Amino acid sequence: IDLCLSSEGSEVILATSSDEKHPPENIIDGNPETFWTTTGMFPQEFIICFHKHVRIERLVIQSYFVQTLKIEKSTSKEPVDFEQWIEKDLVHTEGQLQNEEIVAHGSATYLRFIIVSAFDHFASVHSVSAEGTVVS
Ligand SMILES: [Ca+2]
Ligand SMILES: [Sm+3]
Repeated sequence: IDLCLSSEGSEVILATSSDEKHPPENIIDGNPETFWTTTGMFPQEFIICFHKHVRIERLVIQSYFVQTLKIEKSTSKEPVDFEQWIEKDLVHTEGQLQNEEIVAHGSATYLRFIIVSAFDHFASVHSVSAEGTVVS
């Protein structure tokens, strides 16, 4: 949500899975029940392109079965030269989605989300939100 919303101009690109029933765009549509899901082996990933420069102060991720999540960021014109930012190990809760809040600051033009491992044969991402401001 927020900065990551497609309604704000952002877009999900270069996803490693493209299931017609669960497209990448589902990660940034502001709907908790639609999601992108993995279809192959790991690591799996996707990149969020802001199509502008932003300064992030908080990230919120809603997912399922994600075991280890790595978040990288770039400030380049193209999705290149990413640098490791956050590497989090999420917990699995029976019958519940994962809701993780990450308070960290960083400038970026793109964010790369890597599902390093999952608690099952697949993992899903319901939403990715970033709180912050756009820089001109
Ligand atoms: Ca969604
Ligand atoms: Sm670890």
